[PDB]
Amino acid sequence: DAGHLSFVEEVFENQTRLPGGQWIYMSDNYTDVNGEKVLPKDDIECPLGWKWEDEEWSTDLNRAVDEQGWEYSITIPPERKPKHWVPAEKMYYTHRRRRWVRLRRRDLS
Repeated sequence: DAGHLSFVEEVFENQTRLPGGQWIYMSDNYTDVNGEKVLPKDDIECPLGWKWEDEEWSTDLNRAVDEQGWEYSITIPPERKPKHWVPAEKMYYTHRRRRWVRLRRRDLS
């Protein structure tokens, strides 16, 4: 009854392609919201003292994503990376990502 802290981990699965081409995996390929590498979701461990509450990672289709959980972008060059993501695939989009989440908890007592 001391309660627990909760935290939802969030990581992004990234893919790219050439216009009109097939999607493939980035070098990093898992990152956070802004582009920094993290490990593949399935290899991600809780910090010391925490445990997973959700049995599985999940991807939330109520967000602005397509029916498989992807949002899409393109780099608009003055910029160095994608900045604005959208739910619909268009043939000239070169980047896409899928947001995966999983709840963990830490008991206070």
